[PDB]
Amino acid sequence: MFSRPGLPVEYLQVPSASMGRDIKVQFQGGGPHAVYLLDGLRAQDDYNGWDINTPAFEEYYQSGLSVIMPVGGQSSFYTDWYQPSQSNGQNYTYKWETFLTREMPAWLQANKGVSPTGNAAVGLSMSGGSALILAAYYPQQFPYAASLSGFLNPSEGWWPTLIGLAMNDSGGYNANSMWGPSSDPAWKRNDPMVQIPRLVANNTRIWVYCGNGTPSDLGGDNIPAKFLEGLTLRTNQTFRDTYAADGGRNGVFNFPPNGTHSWPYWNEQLVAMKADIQHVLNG
Ligand SMILES: *[Se]c1ccccc1C(=O)N[C@]12C[C@H]3C[C@H](C[C@H](C3)C1)C2
Repeated sequence: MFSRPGLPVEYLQVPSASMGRDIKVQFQGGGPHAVYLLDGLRAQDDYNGWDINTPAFEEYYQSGLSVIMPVGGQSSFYTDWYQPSQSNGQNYTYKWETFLTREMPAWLQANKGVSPTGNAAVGLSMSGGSALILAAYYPQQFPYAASLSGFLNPSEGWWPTLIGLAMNDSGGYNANSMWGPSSDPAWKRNDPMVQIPRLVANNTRIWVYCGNGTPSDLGGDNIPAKFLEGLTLRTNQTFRDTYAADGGRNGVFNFPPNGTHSWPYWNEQLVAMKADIQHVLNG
C-alpha cells in the first residue's frame, strides 16, 4: 500500500471549468512525458487506487516519466456524460474526457512543464476501455494505451446491462445519463472493439491484460460468477482476434494462467510495461 516516504509526490488542485469544481490530481514530476494512471469503478475522492494499493510512484521514480493520478470520478468511465446521474442527485455533469484531454493537460503544461502530447494512458477495470478510447480519439496525446481487465466490448450483448448494474452498485450512478439507452450512438462510440480500426489506423501501441477468475466491478448480486467469467473470456478472445483481423500488429497481450482481476496483478503489469513505455515515449 502506497509508496515509500520522501518521494516528490504533490497533491494538486486542477480547476475544471466543464465540471465547475477543482479535480484533485496526485503528481510526481519526472520528465516532459507522462503516464496517466486511471482508477477503477469504485474510484474515491481521497486517493487514486493506484496509490492506495501499489507502490506505483516508487516504481516509476527516476524512470524519465512523470506520473499523473487523477483522483475521483466513481463510475465515470472517464467519459463525457450526457447529463447528471439521475439516481443519486449528482449536481453536475461528469466531463472527464474534456478534463483529461483539454483542461488537465493545459494546466499541467503551464504549471508543471508536462507535454500535452506523447503520453501513455493506463487503465484498469472500468478505465481499461477508457484508456483505449482516449488513444483512439486523441492519438497525438496518447501514442500508448494499456487496458488491464478492461471492458472491451461495452456496447455488445449483455454488457450494457451488466455495466449499468455495476455503476448503480458503485455509488448509485445511472448508465443512461452517461451514454443513453444501449441503442444510443454513444455506446458504440466508446466501445474499444468497435474502435479497433482507429487503433489500427493510428498504429497505437496497446498493452492488454486479460485476467482470470472472480470478476472485478461487474454485474450485481443476481449474476452467477461463472456466467460473467465466461462472457469476459469470450469478449477478450474476440478483441484479440478482431484486432489481428483488422490489421492490428502493435499490441502486446498478456494472459498469465494465475492472473486475476486484482491490484497485485495490475501492478505486475505496470512494472512489466515500464521499459516498453520508456522506449515508445522517450526513444
Ligand atoms: Se489476452 C488473451 C485473452 C484470451 C485468449 C488469449 C489471450 C492472450 O493474450 N494469449 C497470449 C498467449 C501467448 C501468446 C500471446 C502472448 C501471451 C502468451 C498471451 C497471447
